[PDB]
Amino acid sequence: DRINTVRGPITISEAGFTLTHEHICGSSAGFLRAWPEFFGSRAALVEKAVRGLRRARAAGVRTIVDVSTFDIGRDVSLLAEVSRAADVHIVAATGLWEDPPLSMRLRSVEELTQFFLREIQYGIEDTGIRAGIIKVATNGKATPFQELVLRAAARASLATGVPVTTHTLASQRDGEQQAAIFESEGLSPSRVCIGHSDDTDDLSYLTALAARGYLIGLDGIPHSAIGLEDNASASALLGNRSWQTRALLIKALIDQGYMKQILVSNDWLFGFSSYVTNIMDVMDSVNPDGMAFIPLRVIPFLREKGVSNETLAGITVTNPARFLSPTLRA
Amino acid sequence: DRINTVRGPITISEAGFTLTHEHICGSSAGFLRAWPEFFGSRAALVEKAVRGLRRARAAGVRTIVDVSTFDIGRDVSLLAEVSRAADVHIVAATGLWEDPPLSMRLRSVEELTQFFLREIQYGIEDTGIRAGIIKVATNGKATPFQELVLRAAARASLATGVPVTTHTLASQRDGEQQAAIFESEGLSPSRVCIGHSDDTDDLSYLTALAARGYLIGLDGIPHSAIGLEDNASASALLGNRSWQTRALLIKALIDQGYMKQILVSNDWLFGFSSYVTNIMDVMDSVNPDGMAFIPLRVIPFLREKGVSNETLAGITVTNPARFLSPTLRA
Ligand SMILES: CCC1(C)CCCCC1
Ligand SMILES: CCC1(C)CCCCC1
Ligand SMILES: OC1(O)C=CCC=C1
Ligand SMILES: OC1(O)C=CCC=C1
Ligand SMILES: [Zn+2]
Ligand SMILES: [Zn+2]
Ligand SMILES: [Zn+2]
Ligand SMILES: [Zn+2]
Repeated sequence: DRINTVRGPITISEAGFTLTHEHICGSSAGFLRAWPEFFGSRAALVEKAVRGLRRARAAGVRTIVDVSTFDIGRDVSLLAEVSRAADVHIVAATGLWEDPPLSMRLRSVEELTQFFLREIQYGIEDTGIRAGIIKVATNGKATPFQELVLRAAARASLATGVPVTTHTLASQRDGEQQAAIFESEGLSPSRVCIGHSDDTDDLSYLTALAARGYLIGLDGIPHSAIGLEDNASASALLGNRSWQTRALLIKALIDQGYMKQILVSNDWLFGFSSYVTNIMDVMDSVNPDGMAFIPLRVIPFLREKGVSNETLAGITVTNPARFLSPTLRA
Repeated sequence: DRINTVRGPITISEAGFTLTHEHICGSSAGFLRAWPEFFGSRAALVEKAVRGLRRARAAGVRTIVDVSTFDIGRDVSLLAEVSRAADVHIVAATGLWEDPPLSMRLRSVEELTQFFLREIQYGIEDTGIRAGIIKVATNGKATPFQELVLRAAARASLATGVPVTTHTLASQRDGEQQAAIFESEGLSPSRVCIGHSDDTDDLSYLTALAARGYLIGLDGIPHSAIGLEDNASASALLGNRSWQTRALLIKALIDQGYMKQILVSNDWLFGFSSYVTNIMDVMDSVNPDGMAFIPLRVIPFLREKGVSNETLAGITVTNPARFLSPTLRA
């Protein structure tokens, strides 16, 4: 009946329109503290994030789930500052992404479970802010350590009811192996979102996940390098499929009976240090709406394609609330 | 005429007996903040470090160089606390070790130079504490990013006079490639210590470095897994050569005319999270003297083998002061 945010517990009704996969800043552990000038300044990053979240709020967004883990350089004090200034709830994450340092990579499944439970049940470092979601990652076949991370995420979710959300290399159908590992630990698919699923057009893969009960994260809708002439790094990151192609996967899954299992987001950021320099400028030129892209551009697009207002409100309000509200079976 | 420590500038005379390659805690960026229970508690780690440094001080140590970089999880506030409580000077490091995160690995040589200069000239994150040494690393042939790190370290040293110290895989003769890269940037070998050089018995490699003017870091004297029955992880980390074999390399280089180029240390730690769990307990059982091993065991051993007190005072007092005092040519 309560979801943990960076400003404390909120009721399910208070979450409202929720973007389920976003980042204030995509970075690395300790990086913002040690080199704030990379972002201009910490204050410039804060100001940019507050302006972006205020524009998202004006477009109807009420909550974002920041799926930055320890190794994305999640700074919950930064999230709290931006959340207060913008009047947008922010749910923080535990888990591990694709860049864990040695002190994480050498840990056992039991040790990792203790760490994820610390961040859900006690607090993130000394802040008392508790995570409301567990983020994990693979890029193709899981490494041995990533198998431990997936298992520890399942154990933390089974103890607390907090859901799991994943990064995939969708072209390698990673959700299949992720699901197998989660289910081997006894985790309900209703507690799991297989993310970056809009990176693929393979309906057999997407429906195989949805048929088992997984939530499907169509979370990078504005990610596209179409019309970026000869930018190899942006093309590799964003892909060559249009935002319309990605958005039509929302309609595709609705038409197959999976409206209650779709989660939609932008996978946007206000700073981004874990990729090439100036990538944030390139991304902002592609999508000047930032996190407001979903309500301002995707929702009207889907309405014109015949999707109802009621169905889209279910996807953007009802589904995130059911996903985020702690439970063992949703 | 001044060396930066975690408590401010000290004179060259104040450095005294100096251990040139040590760690308060071998960790990862942000790890101690996010999971202090891994070490029991932060307070337990502090107490262990203070007791260890007090025993080292009683044995004659006056300064240690903590060569923990950003990616070793260097916490300069922790170093300052331990330094004040133990009455032992601590020099902090900038640079990058073998575990840089994506936000570092994607940077250019110019960006890395700015970061190293920030930590030498301005301060480490918001503390105002300035680094007195630059630490870099290879493990075999340098990766493309490690080549950039080595070049940026050379540029930072050329601008400031602060020396460079290295991690090597000594069996692969890494010092040869490190030297070639440093010299391509114009760095004087007198500003560089090639570390972990006691990991090898190859006198042709060691004398080739010393003949060019490099300082030779015989920095892991107590590291040995001899007498550890069937501990594969400790054997892989510590090696099967005795501490006496390592210590005799000090005499070997003295006998070849290189007494002024030898730097000696323990490469000890009080916490260690970047390796297998409980490694600190294994290491403490091998060497209960910790950082006091050099003065309590190595110095008397070398005296019995015929090395003079004057020569050993030159190695432990004069050489570190010449190395650490900022200059372009020492
Ligand atoms: C029948 C699928 C549906 C028209 C339901 C109402 C929202 C839009 C999709
Ligand atoms: C001649 C080498 C030397 C005996 C000099 C004094 C210190 C010990 C070594
Ligand atoms: O994996 C990601 O969602 C994280 C940050 C950026 C881009 C992609
Ligand atoms: O490379 C090292 O010196 C760092 C920490 C530990 C062990 C070795
Ligand atoms: Zn991702
Ligand atoms: Zn993301
Ligand atoms: Zn090393
Ligand atoms: Zn070391």
